[PDB]
Amino acid sequence: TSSRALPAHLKLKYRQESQGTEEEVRKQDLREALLRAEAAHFAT
RNA sequence: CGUCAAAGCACUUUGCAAAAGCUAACGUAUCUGUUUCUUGCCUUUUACCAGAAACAGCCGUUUGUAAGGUGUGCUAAUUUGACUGUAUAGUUUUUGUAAUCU
Ligand SMILES: [Mg+2]
Repeated sequence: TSSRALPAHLKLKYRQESQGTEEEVRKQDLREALLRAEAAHFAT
């Protein structure tokens, strides 16, 4: 109907294996990782 | 060419589905549009300039399959596939050095 209403980007992208899917974040331990990263930045 | 098998066959209309897997012309051809950037010309918008990225559209192509049409056939025609396919008594196999007994 209009130029900007034409079909475009018909394929929705999903997070892949290494991009941080729900499974990987659920398996991961975010608390300890956050603590190590905070300590590492403090070290500088 | 031959044997066997199943399929009517040749041309054609329409529907449905698919088309890179091992780097490669579905198309030895070739247009347009949108978004986000960087540019050109620029008094403001459309229309624009010419490069990129990500997306789409249109003109076409191929294959499979389903249902039909035309012309010829089923008192045969053609097509597709498969095949460990050929002679021959005259020494290297299939027209017998056999029987005899031990
Ligand atoms: Mg004004």
